[PDB]
Amino acid sequence: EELNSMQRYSQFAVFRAIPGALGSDRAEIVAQAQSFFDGLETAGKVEVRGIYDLAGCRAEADFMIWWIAEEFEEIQAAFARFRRETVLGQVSEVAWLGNSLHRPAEFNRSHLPSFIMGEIPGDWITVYPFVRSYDWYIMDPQKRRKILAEHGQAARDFPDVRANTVPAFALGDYEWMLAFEAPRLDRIVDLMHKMRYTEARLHVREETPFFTGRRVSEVSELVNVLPG
Amino acid sequence: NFEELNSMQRYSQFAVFRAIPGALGSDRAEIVAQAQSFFDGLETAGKVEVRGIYDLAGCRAEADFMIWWIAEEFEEIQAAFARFRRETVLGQVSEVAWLGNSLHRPAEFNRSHLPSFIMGEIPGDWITVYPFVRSYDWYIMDPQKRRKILAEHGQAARDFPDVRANTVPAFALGDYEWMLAFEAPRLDRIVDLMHKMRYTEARLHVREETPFFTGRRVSEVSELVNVLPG
Amino acid sequence: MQRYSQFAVFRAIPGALGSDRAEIVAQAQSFFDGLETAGKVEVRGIYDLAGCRAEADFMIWWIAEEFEEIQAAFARFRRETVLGQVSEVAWLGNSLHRPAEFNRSHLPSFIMGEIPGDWITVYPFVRSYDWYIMDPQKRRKILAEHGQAARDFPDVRANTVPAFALGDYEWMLAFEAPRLDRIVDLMHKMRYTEARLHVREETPFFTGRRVSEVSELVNVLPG
Amino acid sequence: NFEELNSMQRYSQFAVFRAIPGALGSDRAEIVAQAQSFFDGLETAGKVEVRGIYDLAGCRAEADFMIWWIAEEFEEIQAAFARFRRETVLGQVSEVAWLGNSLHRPAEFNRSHLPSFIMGEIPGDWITVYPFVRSYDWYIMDPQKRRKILAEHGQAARDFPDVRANTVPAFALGDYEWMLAFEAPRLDRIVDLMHKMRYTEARLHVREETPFFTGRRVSEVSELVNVLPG
Amino acid sequence: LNFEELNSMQRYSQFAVFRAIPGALGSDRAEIVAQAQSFFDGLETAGKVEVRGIYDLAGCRAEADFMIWWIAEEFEEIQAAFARFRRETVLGQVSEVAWLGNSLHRPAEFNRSHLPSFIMGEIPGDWITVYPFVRSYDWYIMDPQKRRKILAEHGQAARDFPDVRANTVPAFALGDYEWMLAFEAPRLDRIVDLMHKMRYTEARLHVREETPFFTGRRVSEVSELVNVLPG
Repeated sequence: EELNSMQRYSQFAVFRAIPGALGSDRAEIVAQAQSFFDGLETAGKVEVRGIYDLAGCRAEADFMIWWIAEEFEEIQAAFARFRRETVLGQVSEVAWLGNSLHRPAEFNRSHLPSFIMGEIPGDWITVYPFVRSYDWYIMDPQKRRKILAEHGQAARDFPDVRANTVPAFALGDYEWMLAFEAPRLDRIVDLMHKMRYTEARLHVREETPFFTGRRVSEVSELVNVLPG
Repeated sequence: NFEELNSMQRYSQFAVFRAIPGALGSDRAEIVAQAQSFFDGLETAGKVEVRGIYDLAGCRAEADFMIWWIAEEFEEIQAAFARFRRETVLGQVSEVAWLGNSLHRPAEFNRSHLPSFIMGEIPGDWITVYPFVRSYDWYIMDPQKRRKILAEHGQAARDFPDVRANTVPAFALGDYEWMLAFEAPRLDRIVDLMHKMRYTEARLHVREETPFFTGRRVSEVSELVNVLPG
Repeated sequence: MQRYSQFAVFRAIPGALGSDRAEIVAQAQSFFDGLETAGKVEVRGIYDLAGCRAEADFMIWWIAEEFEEIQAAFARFRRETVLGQVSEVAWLGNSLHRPAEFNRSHLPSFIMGEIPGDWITVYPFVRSYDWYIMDPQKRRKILAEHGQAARDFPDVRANTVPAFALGDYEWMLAFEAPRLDRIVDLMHKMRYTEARLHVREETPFFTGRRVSEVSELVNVLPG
Repeated sequence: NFEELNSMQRYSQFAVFRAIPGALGSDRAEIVAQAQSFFDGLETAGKVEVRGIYDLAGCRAEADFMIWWIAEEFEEIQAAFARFRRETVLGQVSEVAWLGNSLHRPAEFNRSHLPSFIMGEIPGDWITVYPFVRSYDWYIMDPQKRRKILAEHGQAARDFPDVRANTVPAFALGDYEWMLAFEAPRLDRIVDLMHKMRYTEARLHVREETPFFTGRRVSEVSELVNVLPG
Repeated sequence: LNFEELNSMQRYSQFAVFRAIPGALGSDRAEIVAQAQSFFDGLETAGKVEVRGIYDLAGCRAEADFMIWWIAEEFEEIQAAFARFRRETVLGQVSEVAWLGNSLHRPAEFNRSHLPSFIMGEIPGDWITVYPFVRSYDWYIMDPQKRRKILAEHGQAARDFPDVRANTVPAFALGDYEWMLAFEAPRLDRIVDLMHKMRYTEARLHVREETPFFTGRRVSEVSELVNVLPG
């Protein structure tokens, strides 16, 4: 309805820790970061959907910020302020940025990202980019439509895993930004496994890197775990 | 004045830089003054024209800003590029992430298709830049068939006259066949154009189209330098 | 039985460890002894990867019922032990044990609680795009003939575990054996299978020798 | 028919270096003088022939200059390359980016096709260098069909006699099958030649052709050293 | 079947490629040389790791400078020697590991007279090129009669190069590759010409990966190599 119509950019900002930069005394670093995110939230323009602990997912990445705003300029500004004006940003390196812009789906305008639906973020997440085969969009539309319907049917064993599938064209190297949120990580793993049993898998060119981690309740929890 | 614009010799370079963490610091006043005077010197020398400086913040890891400049001779871009790196602290505290070089040529079939910069159009507020490589079979394809595919490609862009194209040969100036830049008043227009252009036969004749660089044109070297991470 | 398994591969930073390693070893052994105490994360092995590949030197194989327990242990190792502070993370191979598609007898060696092999080869795996939608009894048949191809190698123990969404891959594989040459020969014979026609990725490989305690590993490192 | 030039043994190396920012500094006159003495020492020993030194500034990220030198025995190039890195300050403040090695051989079909440097032609003011790898099926193709494709490929270059070709085997001297270098008075003629050569059937039998290195042949070391970042 | 003992022998083979660290060696290298020579003397004396060659790779490729080719009955013996070189000699401490190619000798699938130069005890070549190799996915499951034919044509294609000595050694599970390849010859131009001629074989339709290449010159003594490196 109005949710298909609305303008929202989404960014997954993945950061890596620099060994030795952070130190051991961190209470004031914690206090300053929560203040930063507190200030963002009151300002009403950038919505932080989650801060995630990616420890142990992959080499060269440690945490991720998922934030959302009507204007990309607002994400640019928050991204820069975080890096420039928080100790946490000063001591971390940008590892990967996953940018996207919400649009109505092609065939099923009732398919909406969970964050657009305003659903509570899930405790666990996996994020990755996606690139379709070269022939996918110029394919006969009703064949693409059937494949996507079969794709959809294969997912409804996972109503507890909420999908965010968002266009990413010209916001980086990719066609789509994908994010799956669930109460338990094993359901995200099983969903990806089951979704291999679909004809849509014949129309895939890229889907890495993956970022998977745990949504923290409090930035305290992330800071205290990073390498010093 | 189409035939004269088509025969013009103009090289175009997108110079993408990344800021070295820790190199800029808190005292950037002289860096900006020194960088502004470099770009002022470029204007008065009157041979390398800067179409824009762009803030790429938030686009990708490992790129922060980009210079788009144009010259009749590539050796003049070489001199300007080398001078920026060697004789300004901004160039000294930055590293080169990627260079996209190109030389304007007439289009193969439609000689009214010319780059926005060649037409002297005002540059757009937002830009996306990326290289391009066609399929191996694209150029030996029957020319009537390639002509028809390119005409359908163009028609697919009918709803986006506010997105101005710069499609420019890049052979032998790097690893690529074409340099592409799309300029628009708002970023969402570029995203929506790219998505719509997937719905074309031309898409079956592509090999490479990354890395992408997307950002915002700044009015002043001042505005860019003060965004950068220290 | 639910288990997450992680292969955490580290690279030694030459210059970072010195040859005052005695304190570093004792501190690292204390970390590991404490993990054993807590009873959540089981270390199957520490492995000397010296000479396998550039940019890797050692690997930890540990296992837990919940992934956040591994995140905590991995993070504590890098945060609270000098060995972790002076080492770089090279690569992480994560996986979650799931019952096999057709033959429910095929269980990973670590799930059976078998003794770990002296030698190990670990690598990630990605099947062809068409593998899972292939006709099912066709895939069953290929997988059975593939299993039959390892009959001469009962001393090599398999660990084939799903890795979907825990990184960039579909499966994590780990083969354990008393002699490295048995792993080499098993891999070679496994090439003679129809399954090889349905592969997209299988690197990087990490091959190495299981050590007795941390000291035996730390004393090898370039440091 | 060109027996002697086809028979001779010459190794050819393109050595591409990157400037290490911060290493070279502001004091360059003696670095220049020492580098010219190294190069004059090479001329006088008569084993290694320096065909050109090239300013690559602005071509690609992470490359800055290139030495093209030639010698009858590869160990002579190895020694000069090592001596440059070891015993000149310029070599000590530069980083090796890429090396393209080749060995001259007669052409498969047209024994009149010989590299520009083998024919003793004067080197061109502008150059593009890149490696090449053919399709897996190329060499086993029926020879008369490969010969026809290569004849048509040569015909496609006929309007560019000013762009001189160097197509040289590279098998086992690195990761590639051929080392290609095109030299010309004008960079724009190299771009146009590369564009035109896409219009051949040989393009259907290609696996790799990057990285590209493109730049301007200098007259003297001074012109290069003075543009590098300090 | 005149080679059954050599076919059954167990020998691992590693190509260890190093990169010099600019500014680390300095210009007085006499002590580093003597220390390195001592390290290699110790290996010869201990009798477990055979050094077949040390090679000057200057000018072959960016990011590599020299290579050690050594061989042992047990991989742990190479592991120890590799670690000790890095840990206990300044030359190993001032160099970076660029690349490692590991392999384990096995009888050939069809022609059991085809054995590596190093297994046959042949004098190592003055010039070498080393690279890893990965066949097409369909290579091993293909009908054996077909693979036999292709491999027989492949060996025949090398007929004019008896002076180029092959080492085609399984590398499965010792790294990212299927084979480790090394060709040794008295003249580098002979390796270039062999490699070019070997493109004219059906086997090339069954290739997936064959880089990086390391090509260089065998040095008589450690002194010769160290003196070449950047200070």
